[PDB]
Amino acid sequence: RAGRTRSIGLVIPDLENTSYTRIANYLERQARQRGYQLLIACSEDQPDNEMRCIEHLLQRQVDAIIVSTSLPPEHPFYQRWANDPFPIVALDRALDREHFTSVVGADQDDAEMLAEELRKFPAETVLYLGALPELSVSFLREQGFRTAWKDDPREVHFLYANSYEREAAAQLFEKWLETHPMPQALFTTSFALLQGVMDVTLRRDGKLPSDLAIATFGDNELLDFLQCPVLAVAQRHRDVAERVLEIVLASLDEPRKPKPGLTRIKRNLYRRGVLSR
Amino acid sequence: RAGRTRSIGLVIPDLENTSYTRIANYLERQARQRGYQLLIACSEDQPDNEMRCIEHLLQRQVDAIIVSTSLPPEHPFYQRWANDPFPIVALDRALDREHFTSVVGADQDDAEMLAEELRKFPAETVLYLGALPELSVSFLREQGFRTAWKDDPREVHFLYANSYEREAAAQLFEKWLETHPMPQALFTTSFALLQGVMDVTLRRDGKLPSDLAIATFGDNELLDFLQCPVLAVAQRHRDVAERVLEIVLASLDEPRKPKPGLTRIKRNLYRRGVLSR
Ligand SMILES: [Mg+2]
Ligand SMILES: [Mg+2]
Repeated sequence: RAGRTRSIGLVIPDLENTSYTRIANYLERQARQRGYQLLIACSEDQPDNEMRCIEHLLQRQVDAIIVSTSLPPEHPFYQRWANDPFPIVALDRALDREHFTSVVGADQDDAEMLAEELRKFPAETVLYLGALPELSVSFLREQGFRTAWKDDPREVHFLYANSYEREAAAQLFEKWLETHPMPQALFTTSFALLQGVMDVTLRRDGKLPSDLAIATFGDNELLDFLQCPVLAVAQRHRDVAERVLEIVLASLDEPRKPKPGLTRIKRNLYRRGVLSR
Repeated sequence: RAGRTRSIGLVIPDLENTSYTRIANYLERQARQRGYQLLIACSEDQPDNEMRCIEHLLQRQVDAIIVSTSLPPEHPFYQRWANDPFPIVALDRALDREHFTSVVGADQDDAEMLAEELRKFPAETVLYLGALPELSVSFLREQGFRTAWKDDPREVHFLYANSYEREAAAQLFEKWLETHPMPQALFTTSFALLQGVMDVTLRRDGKLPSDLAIATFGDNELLDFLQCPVLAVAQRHRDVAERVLEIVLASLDEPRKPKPGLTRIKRNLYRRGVLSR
């Protein structure tokens, strides 16, 4: 009755993806310290499931909802709250810049940062293995890569898989090797795509060779088991969770609400492989 | 007022550990399908934090609490609900067998299963790298290993780290190699302990050699990047989540409550390395 539950909804695809769980982990920790209960609802990245998760959280009267939406930004479902005190804050994937605050990545800047450091290696063959070129995220990462290499004299091969997947990249990378030599510099826009070339580089060269510079999005601590140079960008998961919660709490308790639009948070570049020494 | 919130508390250390998040992921999915909201509270494995997480969930009137407790089983905190309709179901780590149902592992059976399959390799040097021998879990896994090797003629070296850690095993394994040769069969009770020997086997042999049979608890999909035989046991995370929720819902809605005590769920043995082919 015009009160609050001191609870926050969080709609994400699942509690499996390495990146979403890390942010949820810090989000839960920082919210409980502030006296808020997180109400996690997993959509499995399906639109119909997400919209039901939103309505169930509303039924439980959460004070706000943090959502990583599977819909287009101005899909009309979220426009229901376009001019509404109820705070809906987008995470990772953006809502309408006009009416919602979204904490998102800086994929173009991240890729230029990651590509530039890969350009430091003077390798002759360079491969850019990506996926789903028609997606805005794929384009931004490609635009960032090309910006770092606009004046580099080397030809860069661009190879796009049809899904951000392990086995998909594996068979794409093998047919590509029937026609070209193995690259001396590799650039993957997803760490799953890098797994795919491994199952080829294992099934072909037996080992994984050195004298090969890898740059990738995502990150594993098992990237340190690589004797070749490996560069990698990963989200500042706890900075992102902090910023999201700042926006939620500011929308709830403070007179001048946060302004709508995108707030981007850069990734950190980590030096794996022989680089770590 | 004698009703229900249709919500379940889940107190775990964090949403970071690979194993707890997987179970929470399936627990959330199966509970939302049944109309229950999960209220996750992370204790960071600290007793004072866990007891506060329990009281905050009680303040929010959850119908039941699933807890992976950091306390001893008959620590008197949970005895407050020893003869109480309110359901408290233990996960991973057990509560008092007399008053609570606990869904726990089968570490002794799992280790005998994992050790037996390692005994199939006829290697000469066998190393058992564990941690914290005074813990009941450590003892059970050692007892299971020794049961599979009671009549095997090979000497098994037993090497205990002082913490289930990556760098801790690394320096322990190096000093141990100043005195012994590198094993041809390896047995780790934690996948973090196996990382530790890697940072030695990388810093010493440069590569990671083959002709070496590894058996480990835990599991990674990046265990498939190993050209040596690697056996590994991991929890059936979704079976465990199913059983836990069955017990919670049976305690809440059905006349004859579930009986207290331990229900153990075996791990699955997965064949990684060259075995996967
Ligand atoms: Mg940086
Ligand atoms: Mg099995």
